[PDB]
Amino acid sequence: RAVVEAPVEHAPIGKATLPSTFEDSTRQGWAWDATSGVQSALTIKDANESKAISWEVKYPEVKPVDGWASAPRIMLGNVNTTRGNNKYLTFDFYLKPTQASKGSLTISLAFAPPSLGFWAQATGDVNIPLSSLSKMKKTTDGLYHFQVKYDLDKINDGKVLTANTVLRDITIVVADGNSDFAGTMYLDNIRFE
Ligand SMILES: OC[C@H]1O[C@@H](O[C@H]2[C@H](O)[C@@H](O)[C@H](O)O[C@@H]2CO)[C@H](O)[C@@H](O)[C@@H]1O
Ligand SMILES: [Ca+2]
Repeated sequence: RAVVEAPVEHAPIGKATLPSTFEDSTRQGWAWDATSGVQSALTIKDANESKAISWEVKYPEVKPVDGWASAPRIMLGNVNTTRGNNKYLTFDFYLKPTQASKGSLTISLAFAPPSLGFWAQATGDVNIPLSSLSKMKKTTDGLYHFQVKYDLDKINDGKVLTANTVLRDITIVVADGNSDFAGTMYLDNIRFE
């Protein structure tokens, strides 16, 4: 299936680049998956004094049965990278809510390794409760700054990412955990470490 809307003015696509820093004012190869429930503009905005890819999302009040249906699902296609000697994949993730009071966001990471059926999903989904935010200190530009980490030795389905396993795509999903989130999201510094 494909989720479609009228042409949207994304920032230039650029070329797949890791670490993804967005400092060339392009998306450095990131784009929505054709199945992403969010297809609005991906632009390069400043977040916490660095350029970051960004989009807007307000999840539906009526929650879909399928937990990824309404989710931003962003992908770095055809990067053909490998983890090397890195234990983690990590990135800066920022929120600028106009509404956030209940439920949570559940952030998942996956890859598409041609040797592993084109899908390998990190086990360690990260949940951000929206009631936690009001007590969290914001950045000077009014964002909530998370550095999210995924242990690449914890993968579903007994699949193993070796140092040399080719990862053709990287996918990040920000799913709605029964939340009332509305606002802006940003990613920066997407890298293995
Ligand atoms: O439908 C949500 C569900 O998706 C699962 O991943 C799928 C993905 O949606 C599809 O694009 C891809 O081709 O295959 C994978 C694996 O079947 C995901 O594993 C679930 O955690 C998620 O709830
Ligand atoms: Ca940056």
